Amino acid sequence: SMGSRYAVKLDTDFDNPKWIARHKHMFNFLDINSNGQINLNEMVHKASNIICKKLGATEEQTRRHQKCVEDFFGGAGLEYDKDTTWPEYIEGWKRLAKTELERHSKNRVTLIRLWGDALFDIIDKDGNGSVSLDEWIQYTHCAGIQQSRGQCEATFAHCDLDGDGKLDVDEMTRQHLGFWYSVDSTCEGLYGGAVPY
Ligand SMILES: O=C1N2C=C(c3ccc(O)cc3)N=C(Cc3ccccc3)C2=N[C@@]1(Cc1ccc(O)cc1)OO
Repeated sequence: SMGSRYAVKLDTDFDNPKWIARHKHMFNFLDINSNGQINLNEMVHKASNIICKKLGATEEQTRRHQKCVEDFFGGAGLEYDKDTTWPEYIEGWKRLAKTELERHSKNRVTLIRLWGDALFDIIDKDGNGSVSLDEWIQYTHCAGIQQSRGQCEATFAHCDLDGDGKLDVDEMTRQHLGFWYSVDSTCEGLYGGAVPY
C-alpha cells in the first residue's frame, strides 16, 4: 500500500478502539469454546496439528513453525498449561506490540517476521519468499482467519505485490507491524474486514 521503501510506524496507539477491536476479535476467535480464556497448548495444537499437517509441512518445518508460534504468543504472556483471560491478554499484547516495535527500531528481527518465514517456507511452493493468491487462500481458510475468497483478494489488492503478482514475506511483515502493533492508518483494510479495520 506504501511501496517497499516505506518506513514503519514505531509508536503505539493502544487506546485506539480499532487496535482493541482487532485483538478482541482474535481473542474471541481463538476462544473456541467461548469460556473467556485461552492457553498456549491450544495455539500450538492449531498451529501444528491442524495448519501444518493439512498444508503439507514436513516434521522439521512443523517444528520450526511451532517454535515461532510459542515465542509469538509467549511474548503476549500465554503459557502452556495455564489459562489467560481477556484483560490479561490485552495487557500482554500491549507488551508484545511494544517489544516488537522496539526490536524493529534496533534492526533486530521480530517474532512476527520469524513466524512469517517459517509459515512461508511451508505454504510458498515456489520457494522465493512469496505466496500466490491461491496459497494465501488455502492458509487463511485452513487457519480460519479469512473465510471467503473475496477477503483474500482484498488482502492482495491492499498489499504491494511483487513482479509476479505475489505477496512477499517482507511486505506482509511491514503490514503486520502496522496492523497488529502500531495502528498505522496505511495498513487499515489488510484482512479485507475478516479481522476488523
Ligand atoms: O499474522 C498471522 N496471524 C496472527 C494471529 C493473531 C492472533 C491473535 C491476535 O490477538 C493477533 C493476531 N493469528 C493467526 C492465526 C493463528 C492463530 C493461532 C495459531 C496459528 C495461527 C495468524 N495467522 C497469520 C500468520 C502469518 C504470520 C506472518 C506472516 O508474514 C504471514 C502470516 O496470518 O494471518
